[PDB]
Amino acid sequence: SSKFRHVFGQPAKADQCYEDVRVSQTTWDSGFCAVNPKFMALICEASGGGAFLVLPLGKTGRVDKNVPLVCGHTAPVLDIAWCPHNDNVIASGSEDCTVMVWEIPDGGLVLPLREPVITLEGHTKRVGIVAWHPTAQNVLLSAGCDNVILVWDVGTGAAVLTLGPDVHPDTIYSVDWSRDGALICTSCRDKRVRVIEPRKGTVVAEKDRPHEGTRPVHAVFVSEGKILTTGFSRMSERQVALWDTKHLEEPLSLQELDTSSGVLLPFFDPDTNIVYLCGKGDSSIRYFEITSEAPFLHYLSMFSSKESQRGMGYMPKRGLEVNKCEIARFYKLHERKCEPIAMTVPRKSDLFQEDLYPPTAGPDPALTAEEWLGGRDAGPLLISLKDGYVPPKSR
Repeated sequence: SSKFRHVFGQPAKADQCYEDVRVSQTTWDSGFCAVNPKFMALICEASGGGAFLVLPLGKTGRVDKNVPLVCGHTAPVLDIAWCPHNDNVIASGSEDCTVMVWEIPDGGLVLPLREPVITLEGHTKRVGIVAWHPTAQNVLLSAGCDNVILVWDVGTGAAVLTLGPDVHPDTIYSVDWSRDGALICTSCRDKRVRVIEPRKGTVVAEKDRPHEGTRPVHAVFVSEGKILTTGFSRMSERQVALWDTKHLEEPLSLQELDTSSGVLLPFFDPDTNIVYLCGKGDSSIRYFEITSEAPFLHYLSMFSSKESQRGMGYMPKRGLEVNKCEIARFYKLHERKCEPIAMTVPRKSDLFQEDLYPPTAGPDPALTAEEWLGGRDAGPLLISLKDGYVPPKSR
């Protein structure tokens, strides 16, 4: 058995969830919840603009109806993402066509936050994808319904790269940065998954029609030289496929799951080679392991529940209870509640479990924006999760 075969989900008790939250009812295939070691954020239902909630992680229990929110946007927020290099900075993309970057005080909001640090204006339609660069300071990608990808230097406010509708002629379903941020992987409604070096726009690999169905495909980078997709058969059977980007003629493995209409969002953990799959409308979270042993993609198990998810966040490693063998933590949105679900490896030790917790991508950038734009690549600067290792301060 995999060392991860008996990984299991454990929902937090009511006193450790966040209750009575006005979760956004907008129909959109993003997570709607973004969390980091300091804060939980989720997108709110707002009828006169855009808003999302940010709370210190410790502020569990019922949320006051008059809680201060992050506002500024003039139409519904579609996507939120925390900066991997600063636990106080979050970006939001909105139906108002802007991306706004916010700084959150330690201790959380005292008053509504209405003015962002910077507003990034350039999309001409709603912005439903934001993604921070994993290794280069201040670099942020957005993709809008104008089918344009912009890359921004948030330190200057400038749009520094543009991939136009000649690159993605139809809706962009997903964009993922590679481990070192030297590439992006995009999945498009024109049924092509592209691996692109975004500084020059070079398409270095492309898979035409990874799935036969008419519903969306999402794609992520996984272990080196490999990508994973979720999609549908012609008859709407949901599927997960693992691909070798050097040999895209057929997948390394294609696995049929069930028959739903819900889009499965993949979450890949490089530290364990586990991929989790969760879709809006489902009550379950499936997980697989990726190995170099054929058939390469291996099913592990599934977390089951009685409640359908309306969104899902995912805690960075620095937020996990390493001493309790927690290897992931999901933040599940359902109805008016945000519910943490620990993913745990059943072990019993007082010692730091090195095999479960290799050094992990840390909060200090490996490159400046200008260094990266000038063509330098670098993997993330790694840190130890062991008690006693103090993470770098954010810039």
